[PDB]
Amino acid sequence: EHRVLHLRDRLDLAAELKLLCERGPLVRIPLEDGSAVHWFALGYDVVREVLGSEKFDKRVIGALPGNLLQLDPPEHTRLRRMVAPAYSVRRMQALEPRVQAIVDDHLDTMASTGPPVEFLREVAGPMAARVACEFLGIPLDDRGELIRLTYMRELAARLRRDPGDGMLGMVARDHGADISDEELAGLCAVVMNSSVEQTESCLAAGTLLLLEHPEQFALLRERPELGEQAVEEIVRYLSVFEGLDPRTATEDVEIGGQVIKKGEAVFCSLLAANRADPALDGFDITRKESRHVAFGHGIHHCLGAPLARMELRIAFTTLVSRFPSLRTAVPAEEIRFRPPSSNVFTLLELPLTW
Ligand code: HEM
Repeated sequence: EHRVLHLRDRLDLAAELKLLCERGPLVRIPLEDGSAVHWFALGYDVVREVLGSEKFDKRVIGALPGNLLQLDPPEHTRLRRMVAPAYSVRRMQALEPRVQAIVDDHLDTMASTGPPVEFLREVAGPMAARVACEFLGIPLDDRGELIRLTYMRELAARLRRDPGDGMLGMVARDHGADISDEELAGLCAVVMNSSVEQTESCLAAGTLLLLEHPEQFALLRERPELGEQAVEEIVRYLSVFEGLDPRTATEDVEIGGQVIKKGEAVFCSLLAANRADPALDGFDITRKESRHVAFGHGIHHCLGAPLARMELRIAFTTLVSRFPSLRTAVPAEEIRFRPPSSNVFTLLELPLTW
């Protein structure tokens, strides 16, 4: 439902979706059957206003333990507080060199296998999955099978008995009794499944985006210090996480000048908020600060953004440096993108040569 919020022209918005955004940053959508009233939050400020408000929950409208996205306060707060330290700046700094080496491992395989390569399946996917295992602290003997399968309750209970390194070891060590096997397995699942999906798509589609702007491909090679800026601009432009689960108002609340009634559901379009403003939409990695909501906002703000930002920075900076002659093996116009859907936005394959 609301398929219009996912209509794209390759990487850009479809004219049908652009026309919808012209109806204002907040659009009232009464269902034809009269069963409910829905809202589209299409603007940067409105999306942030909706997602920051405490007067919305994430009820199901007309469930896995450890899935933070399906919890509201106070239970959401309880679980997020236990896992949040795994993403501290000190955690990411200690992890960076090991992530760099994993990225280098996969670009080593790439340069040795020789061209061409299907970048999505053969590089981006394995890279994101391997970085995920390292962050989680998966034992090396389990990573091969854990990746192929994406068992979990079995893996979670065992690691919980003998806590090791990574996020799962930290949680089990500091909150052993407060988190169950199923909840710990759920934390690991979200990281290995949706998180990898979104990260691998940024790696692949982001590479294509850089290739379609060769002046910036080289610029990031000349000036690797733009990496952090480039990541923000890439996730903004891609918007692989296009739309969010509905937020239902728990009471009458005024948003963007209009009154959202209790019980009405609001659908935030990160795609539209990140891309609808033609002024300053061009892809430009020299932008020192991007206006985007690709990682969400509020209490549900992407808990893995620190890892995602670091992994993508390392991946893109090392890629342009080790493969300055990189190019699509087919005309970029022939790349296939997944048809509109609530699923993560991604291309179907990315054949590359160099
Ligand atoms: C390092 C890889 C990633 C990890 C570990 C990760 C972990 C999560 C977690 C734990 C949540 C739940 C937050 C909560 O409800 O409290 C989440 C939701 C989200 N993630 Fe991912 N994520 C990852 C890659 C991404 C990337 C690359 C993006 C950017 C497109 C992303 C955009 C989101 C957004 C926007 C939400 C919030 C959805 C909503 O508000 O309904 N994530 N992620």
